Amino acid sequence: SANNPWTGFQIFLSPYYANEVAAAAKQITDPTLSSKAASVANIPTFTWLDSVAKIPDLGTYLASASALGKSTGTKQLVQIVIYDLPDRDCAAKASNGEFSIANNGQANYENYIDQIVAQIQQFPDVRVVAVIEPDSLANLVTNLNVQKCANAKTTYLASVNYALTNLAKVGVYMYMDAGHAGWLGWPANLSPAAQLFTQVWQNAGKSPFIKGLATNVANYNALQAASPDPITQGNPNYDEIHYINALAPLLQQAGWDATFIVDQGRSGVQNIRQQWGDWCNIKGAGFGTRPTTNTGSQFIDSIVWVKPGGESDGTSNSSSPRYDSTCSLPDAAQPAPEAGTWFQAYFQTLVSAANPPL
Ligand SMILES: OC[C@@H]1[C@@H](O[C@@H]2O[C@H](CO)[C@@H](O)[C@H](O)[C@H]2O)[C@H](O)[C@@H](O)c2nccn21
Repeated sequence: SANNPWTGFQIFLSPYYANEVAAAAKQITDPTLSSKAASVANIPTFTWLDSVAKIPDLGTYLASASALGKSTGTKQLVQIVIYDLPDRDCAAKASNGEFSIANNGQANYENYIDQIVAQIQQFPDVRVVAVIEPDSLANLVTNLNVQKCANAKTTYLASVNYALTNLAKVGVYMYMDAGHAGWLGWPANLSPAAQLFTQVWQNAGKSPFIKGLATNVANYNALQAASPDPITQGNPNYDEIHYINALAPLLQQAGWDATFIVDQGRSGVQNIRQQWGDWCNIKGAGFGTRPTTNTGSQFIDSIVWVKPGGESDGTSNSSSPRYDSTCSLPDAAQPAPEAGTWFQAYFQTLVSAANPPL
């Protein structure tokens, strides 16, 4: 499209990830691996607003970015993830969150959005790009036989709509989560997905700040695979570029010339899964292609790092109420801590296995 949100801006580096990375690096014993690990803090990532507790820090990021831009002659861009739906993670347990549909969840979510909007409104000289609710709308394509997802459908749609409609009022550039090639990229899922995303876009008023979709968030697929990963058998869309090439024209035909961003933060190492659905702390992953607007596709505004490598996908402790057995598979690194918390050995492997090398 004409307007790529990243062009003309410097990305504000996540202080949250920088603090995790600095602490992680100083414990890595080899001087060279440690210096490579420390350098990860200079790679732009998305910072997740996975609870109301993260909102005050958003305010600090915006104010720090504003001052950094003034100090360096630049316009700054802050990258955030909106990730606090009620009944969050309807198809599994590892990422269940603080709000529930049964306890005023939609209303609580509105207030979460209102607090975020109130921060963003105070810093108009900082641009914000937001990924909207990973692992939400994609469940309403394929997972409606999951009763928790079926019962969450109206709330997910209403809450995502509230986020889109009200973040647009403060000029936030938005990419809605859209799963990955092995989820919505199956040919038969493309049209239902396009129909849903178009309905969501319509309900939110077709705002131009709603730029498009984010794919591969927290996943491990290639953008452009050298050869199909054997987990992809049966699906001609074996990587993210095939998925996006197939979905984007459907959105165009439906009236929305959407563009895309693609997570590659844990995509450096391919062919490390037994089943494509495997997702939890996949063993041996490496940091992938660095964020860039040189994407190789008309449809893709940026390669990005959305899931911050080193933060766990889920606990492997079967006593936890957030335990998903996907996290004890032979392709899951174990033992692993609760989703979102730091997993030091996994981070060190991501550094060691980075491709391209750090
Ligand atoms: O992608 C959204 C979440 C994600 O955890 C989420 O990661 C975020 C970034 O580290 C954290 O802020 C969250 O606390 C955590 O729940 C998992 O990494 C992924 O495997 C998954 N599967 C279902 C939900 N989720």
